[PDB]
Amino acid sequence: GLSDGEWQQVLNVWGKVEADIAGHGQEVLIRLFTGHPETLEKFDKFKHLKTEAEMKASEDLKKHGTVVLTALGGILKKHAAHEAELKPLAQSHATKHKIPIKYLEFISDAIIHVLHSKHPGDFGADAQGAMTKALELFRNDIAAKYKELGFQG
Amino acid sequence: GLSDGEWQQVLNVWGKVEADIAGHGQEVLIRLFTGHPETLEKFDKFKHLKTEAEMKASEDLKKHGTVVLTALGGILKKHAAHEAELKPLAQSHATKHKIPIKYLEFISDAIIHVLHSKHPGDFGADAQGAMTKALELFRNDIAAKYKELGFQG
Ligand code: HEM
Ligand code: HEM
Ligand SMILES: [O]
Ligand SMILES: [O]
Ligand SMILES: [Zn+2]
Ligand SMILES: [Zn+2]
Ligand SMILES: [Zn+2]
Ligand SMILES: [Zn+2]
Ligand SMILES: [Zn+2]
Repeated sequence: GLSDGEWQQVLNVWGKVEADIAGHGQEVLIRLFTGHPETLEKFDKFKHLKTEAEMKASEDLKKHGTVVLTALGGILKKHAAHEAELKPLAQSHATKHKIPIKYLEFISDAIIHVLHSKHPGDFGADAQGAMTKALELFRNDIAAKYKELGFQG
Repeated sequence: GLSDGEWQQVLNVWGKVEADIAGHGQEVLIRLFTGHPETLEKFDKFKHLKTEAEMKASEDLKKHGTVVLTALGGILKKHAAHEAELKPLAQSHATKHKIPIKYLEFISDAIIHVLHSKHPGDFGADAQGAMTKALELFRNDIAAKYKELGFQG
């Protein structure tokens, strides 16, 4: 995994990419296509491009480069944001409050029953099934953080 | 995982929880503490509370319940948002263009070499190690979506 600090280094480095996204995008696809010519074969738009000079002159290659780095930036920002909520809760619950992972299942069951009780209009058998799965996914993600911090279970 | 429909049921339910004029956080913790007395022992603030009346009378238990539901809401929203940016890329790259994970590794290496080239001062061995790990995490998350769609690495 990455620490708090490492995710912030990644987002700071991505700040630099985003500052010249056109140039960064072009150079990434030129590097990909010159380093690994086989990757060209996936692209109807580009598979006939032979040289770095031909690639630097391609307006469509520059546009596609921007699209790739924009999408990757969005995915890394959302990954980092999830980790940023997750890690502090795992860290406090595992190292300070000393909560075993199994207790997260008990509070998950309690949250489901209180939602059902208080909001039955908003929370049917479908919503309850979906919420049960969502809280299991949450527990799996905290459990992964627990493992990194030296707790299994 | 959850379908797009299931995630929206969960996020819609959580919209209502966040709206709650009367916090149901207290009732969650009372239900947790009455069903699992072991969990009560982990709270220095509350482990002495014996009766539902003592629990219902606790100012700090009411406050803490709200804190729990706010944090869980935020973590589920960011989990859903990560899946939502991941899934469309996995969909197109797995089922239509059939991009192998090794080609995602090639573009990952290409991004690293362009960053090194353009930012020799701005991007040291630590920043490079952090970025290399972040792109591997991205590839692992896409690979997991590939598996769900029936496309191999
Ligand atoms: C960080 C890695 C990658 C990102 C973020 C990314 C992102 C995108 C995005 C946002 C699109 C446009 C929407 C779509 O059709 O799905 C796209 C299209 C495409 N990607 Fe990727 N991609 C990546 C890696 C790759 C690699 C390594 C290849 C091939 C070796 C590839 C081949 C394609 C192709 C063929 C298209 C369709 C292009 C067209 O419109 O003609 N992608 N990619
Ligand atoms: C959905 C599950 C949970 C969420 C979202 C959650 C959230 C929080 C938050 C936001 C805090 C305050 C900041 C912090 O120390 O991290 C906190 C504190 C705490 N949590 Fe949890 N928690 C959860 C489950 C549990 C469970 C199951 C236990 C115990 C059985 C527990 C015990 C504690 C304790 C002892 C504290 C310190 C309370 C204080 O004295 O102020 N948590 N929790
Ligand atoms: O791409
Ligand atoms: O908590
Ligand atoms: Zn991710
Ligand atoms: Zn409520
Ligand atoms: Zn309510
Ligand atoms: Zn119990
Ligand atoms: Zn998660």
